[PDB]
Amino acid sequence: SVQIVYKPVDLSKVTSKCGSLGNIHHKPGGGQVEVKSEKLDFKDRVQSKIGSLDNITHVPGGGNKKIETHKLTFR
Amino acid sequence: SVQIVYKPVDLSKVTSKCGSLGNIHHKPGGGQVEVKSEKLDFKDRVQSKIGSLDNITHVPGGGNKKIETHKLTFR
Amino acid sequence: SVQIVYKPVDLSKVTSKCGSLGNIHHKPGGGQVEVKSEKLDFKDRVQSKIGSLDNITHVPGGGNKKIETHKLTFR
Amino acid sequence: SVQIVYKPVDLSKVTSKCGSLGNIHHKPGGGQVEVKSEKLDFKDRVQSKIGSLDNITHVPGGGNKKIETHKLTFR
Amino acid sequence: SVQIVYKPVDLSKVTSKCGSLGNIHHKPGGGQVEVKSEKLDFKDRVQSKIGSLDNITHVPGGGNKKIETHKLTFR
Amino acid sequence: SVQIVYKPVDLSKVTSKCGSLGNIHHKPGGGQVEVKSEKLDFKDRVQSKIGSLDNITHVPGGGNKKIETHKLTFR
Repeated sequence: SVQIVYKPVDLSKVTSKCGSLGNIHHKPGGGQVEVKSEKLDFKDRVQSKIGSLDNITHVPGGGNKKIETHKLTFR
Repeated sequence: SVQIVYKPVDLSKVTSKCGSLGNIHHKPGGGQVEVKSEKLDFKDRVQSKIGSLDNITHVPGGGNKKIETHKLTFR
Repeated sequence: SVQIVYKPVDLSKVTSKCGSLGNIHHKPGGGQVEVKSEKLDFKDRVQSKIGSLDNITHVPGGGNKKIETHKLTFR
Repeated sequence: SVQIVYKPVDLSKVTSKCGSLGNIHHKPGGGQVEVKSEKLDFKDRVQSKIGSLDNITHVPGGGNKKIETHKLTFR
Repeated sequence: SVQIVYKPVDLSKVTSKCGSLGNIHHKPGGGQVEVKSEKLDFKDRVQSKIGSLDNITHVPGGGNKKIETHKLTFR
Repeated sequence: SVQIVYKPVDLSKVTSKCGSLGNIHHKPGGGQVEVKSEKLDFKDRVQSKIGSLDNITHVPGGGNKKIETHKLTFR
């Protein structure tokens, strides 16, 4: 006679922690900002940010992938 | 006789934490901003952001994918 | 005789936390903003944002996907 | 006997394509213009054109002339 | 007997293509212009053009002249 | 007897292509221009052109001339 017991057990973690996590920003101070522009001429696309204390987080990553195959064949 | 017990157990975790999490911004102070523009000429698309204490979080990622296949074949 | 017990158990978790979560912004101060424009000329699309203390969260991601296939074949 | 068959055949084409024909001006951007004049002294005819985007077609020519003669003389 | 069969045939093409034909001006950007004039003195004809983008086609030529004499003299 | 068959056949093409034909001007950007004049004294005809991107096609020529004669004389 044949007895087969198939009991794989998984308690695993797959985890990603991406970007800005758990930071403290105590009294951050942006300076005075002045932009004075005269007689400029642009022939193509202009992309402009003018600011002070600009705080930015960008996260295209951090994606988790788990693939798990279980197979049993008898005869 | 043939006895087959198929009892795989999954208690696993797949997790993503993406962008800005648990951060503390105590009294952030954006500075004064001045933009003076004269006689400018633009011949294509202009994208402009003028600000002060501009806080931005962008997350195209963080997507989790889990695939799980279970198979049993007898004779 | 043949006895087949197919009792796979899933208690797993798939979770995404994307964007801005649990952050604290205590008394944020946007600075004064001044935009002065004279004789400007634009010949294509203009996209302009003028502000102060601009808080923005954008999440195109964070999507979870779970695929689970169970198969049993006898003779 | 005398037989004269005068059957000249004309299928000729005389064609002129003068000036601007079939041109494509996709999004032409004539820049900004400023003209400032002070204490100017003139004593004869003044001809002045001021603009930003001038498309001009002048065609004193392109004329077609077709002179033809068919003289048949008998004795 | 005398037999004359005068059957000259003309399928000729005379063509002129003069000036600007079939050109593609994709996004031509004439830059910004400024003209500042003070205390100038003139004593004969003044001819002036001020612009940024000009597209000028001038065609005094391109004319066509076909001259054709058919003559048959019998005795 | 006398038989005269006069069958000259003309399929000639006379073609002129003068000036600018089939050119592609992809994104030509004329630079910015400034003209400053003070106390100038003129005493004869003044001709002035000011611009940033001037496309000029001038065609006094390109004209076609086709002179032809078909003379048949019998006795």
